[PDB]
Amino acid sequence: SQVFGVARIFASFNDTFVHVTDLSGKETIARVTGGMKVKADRDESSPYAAMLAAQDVAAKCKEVGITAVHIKLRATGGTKTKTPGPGGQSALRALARSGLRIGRIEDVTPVPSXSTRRKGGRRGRRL
RNA sequence: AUCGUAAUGAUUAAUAGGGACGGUCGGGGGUAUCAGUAUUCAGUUGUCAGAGGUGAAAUU
Ligand SMILES: CC[C@H]1CN2CCc3cc(OC)c(OC)cc3[C@@H]2C[C@@H]1C[C@H]1NCCc2cc(O)c(OC)cc21
Ligand SMILES: [Mg+2]
Ligand SMILES: [Mg+2]
Repeated sequence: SQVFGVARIFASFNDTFVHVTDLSGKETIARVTGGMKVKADRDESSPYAAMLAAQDVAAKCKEVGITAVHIKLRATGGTKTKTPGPGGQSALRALARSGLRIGRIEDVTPVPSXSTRRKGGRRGRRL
């Protein structure tokens, strides 16, 4: 029936990666970031840039033959934030609204089982 | 020295303490040992123009 890729959406708070691979992830099909859609750094992670990135990703997927994708959303994780960035929701809605078919959705944010020391110092970053 | 007298001679066990013992109970300690993902670094792979960071930037 359908041909599945894997839409690996990495939504940090400074950028948004929309990366579609095969099932294994060893073959990259399309990787469009929110920074390729705007010329200002402050909105590289904007929902608008993520939507444009997703539309370009869907267009590239269609001409290669990918008709459906599984979703692996992730935040920065590690010692940094575990909540996904603002662009991951827009890239997901744009992908679903672009004619690509959606399979399983999962959050794959890296979470330590403890961890290393987090930047900022003992008193945190004072603002 | 022996013998005879005598009701012959030792206070409780403290909701003080100490000790023993019996099933436990603890992220109490020491010495080994076994996980976990994460971080970074490295090796292979895949694409292609940005990535990072910020209030905005810039160093990179
Ligand atoms: C860390 C040293 C200063 C440097 N200056 C330059 C001018 C400027 C202009 C802004 O607006 C154009 C702006 O955005 C807020 C931030 C700044 C920064 C703020 C900072 C003061 C800090 N101490 C208290 C106030 C405050 C508030 C914040 O939100 C905030 O976040 C980074 C930080 C702070
Ligand atoms: Mg303050
Ligand atoms: Mg007693």
